[PDB]
Amino acid sequence: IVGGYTCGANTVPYQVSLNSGYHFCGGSLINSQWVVSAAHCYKSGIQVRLGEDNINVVEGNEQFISASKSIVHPSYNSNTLNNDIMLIKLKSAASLNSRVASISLPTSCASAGTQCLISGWGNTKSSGTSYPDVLKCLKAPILSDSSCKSAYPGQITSNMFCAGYLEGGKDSCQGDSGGPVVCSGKLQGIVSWGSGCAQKNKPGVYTKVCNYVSWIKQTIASN
Ligand SMILES: NC1=NCc2ccccc21
Ligand SMILES: [Ca+2]
Repeated sequence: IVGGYTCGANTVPYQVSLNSGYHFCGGSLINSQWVVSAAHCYKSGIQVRLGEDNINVVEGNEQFISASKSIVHPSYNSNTLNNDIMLIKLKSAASLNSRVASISLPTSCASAGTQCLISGWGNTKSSGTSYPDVLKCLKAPILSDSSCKSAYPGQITSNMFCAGYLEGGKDSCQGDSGGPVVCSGKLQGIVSWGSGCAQKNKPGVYTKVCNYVSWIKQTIASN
């Protein structure tokens, strides 16, 4: 997250870190046994880490649970990033509490202008690299479809939305992929892609979770 703020320990209780020896992506806990992330985060050997604040320190509220299975969306295209969503099942259910909690799926798609909370452990620099270790947060509005398409001609599908600031300075970044965009207490987006980080006229692009609620629910119900 570039241009954000330190969230505060365990203030984003649905935020998970995906670890394969190291943090490589975020995710969102949507029930005691399932995490939503980005399809481009897929790999084998995933451990889901819940209750994290500093991802390099065991502070006392963590739960580390290996994945039993991953399900990439059947229509994910890794070239276009269309349908950049996957589900990860935990081998055992997390113990839910005030610091490890699921985030509701949306009932409706959120509109341009709605404020959202974007969070992650990704790079905090638009030039160069620095990783923050504690969770960073950014409040940002959803942008209109027309301004998203104008920013990224030929690249925005009906399964994507932009959020952030056309002036730049505040955005998600590498290492935030797969993490949450929460608006009005519902998971509306997944951190997906952008051209650089926090650059002018290149806002962040997010998977449009409301298009996937039926797939998520049906997949969980049978897996
Ligand atoms: N918003 C983003 N700009 C670059 C990037 C990489 C990975 C995830 C999100 C972004
Ligand atoms: Ca920790």
